This record gives sequence, structure tokens and C-alpha cells, in this order.
Amino acid sequence: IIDRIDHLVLTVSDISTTIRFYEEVLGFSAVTFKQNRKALIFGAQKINLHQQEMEFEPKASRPTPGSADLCFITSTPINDVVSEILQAGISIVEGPVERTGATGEIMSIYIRDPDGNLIEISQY
Amino acid sequence: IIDRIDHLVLTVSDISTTIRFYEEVLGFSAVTFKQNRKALIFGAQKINLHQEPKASRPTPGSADLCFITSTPINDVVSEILQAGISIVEGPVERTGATGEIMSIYIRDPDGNLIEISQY
Repeated sequence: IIDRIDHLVLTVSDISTTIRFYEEVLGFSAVTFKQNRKALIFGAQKINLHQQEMEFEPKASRPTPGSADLCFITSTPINDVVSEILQAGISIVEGPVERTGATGEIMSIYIRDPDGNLIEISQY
Repeated sequence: IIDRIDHLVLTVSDISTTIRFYEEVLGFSAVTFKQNRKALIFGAQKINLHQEPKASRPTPGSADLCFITSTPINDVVSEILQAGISIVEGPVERTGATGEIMSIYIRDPDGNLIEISQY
């Protein structure tokens, strides 16, 4: 019986650049575990980071920057989030638009991180 | 304020092969919605399957995911072996999002790395 996703690994070109984006835009918090590895903490989950040329094993069969397509749920009014994104100088790929969430309908806004990963920020 | 991951999209070579793996091994349940869209559900989250908009570089086998199980991890190891699935690594202690976990690693049909763990 699987309960939830605990974490996932993003392979990126530059960890510093990735960290700045997730902290400043999404509000995540960067930490260092296993002495020298980086992760981004949010809620009760996390995203571990692997930089190209120094990806820890085992890893995906085809580690690829910009191959992620993730949806994050926000408790912030989605229109306020839209405004926050524009004020941060981030381009809106699409949205706000209605989508199907895991447990119901959500309003989603899409942006991209430094590596091209698609980030869907949504409110139920 | 971001609360959690709701879902993510996996780009795969064959939806049917992918669904069978996640249903038979991980116990996920496949569903259809809207334009004959397919997804795998578990807990209060889901994984959408693509065989726009999307990732800048949709790539099969590029996922590295960790799922939490409430099933005794050693029983999970046995289930995996009985299913004829190769164990990449584990059981081994690893760092979870909120503490130590015991993890077992396997791969799905596309080569995605799947970490199944218990706190």
C-alpha cells in the first residue's frame, strides 16, 4: 500500500540557479543533507537536487534537465499567485485555467524553472 | 505558500505496459478522464501518463521518485522479488523528507528509478 510521494530528484545544470528560483519564487527552503547534497524542503516533502556531472547513484535511467512536469498545490488565492509570478518577472506559460486535480478540480497557472521543467501551481 | 505535490506527468513508451507495472506492483489504480486521458491514483495524489503544455524535454525514463508505504518494508522486498522485478539497491537507510527511511529501489518499464520506502 502506497500512501504518498515523499520526494523526487531533479537533475539540473546549476544547483545554485535552481535553488534561487525555488526559494524566491515558490518559497521553498534549501538544505544540505548527507554532508554535501542539496534539497528543497516544502510542506512535508522535498525535492533532492543532482547537478549534471555529479549525479548520485542510483538515479533515473536517463537523467535529463527540463524533463519534469510537476504540480504543486498552494493555499494562497490563485489570483494572488498569478500577481506574485508577474511581479517576479516570471513568464506565465498558460493559465489561470481549470484542470483536473488528483481529488477534484483545480485552477492552475504554469511557469518554467531554470532548466525548462514545467511547474503547475494550483489551488483546489 | 506551497502545501504539497498534487501530481506529476510521466512520459512513457507504452501506457498499457506502464499501467500494468504500477497496478500489479505498486498497487496503484488506473483511471480515465476527459480526452481519454490516463492516470494512476494512490493516496490523495496521482501520476498522469503521456505516451501541451509539457516539460521542455519530455523524456521516458527521466523520473526519479520516492513513494512512502505503510507495508512493512521487508514484506515489500519479498513482494517485489515474487513479482520477478530486479532490485537495484536496498533495503538501505536513506534520508526521507521528514526523517530516516528504509528504501528499496526498482525501475519501471521505462527505466524510471522508483524508491519505495518506509519511515
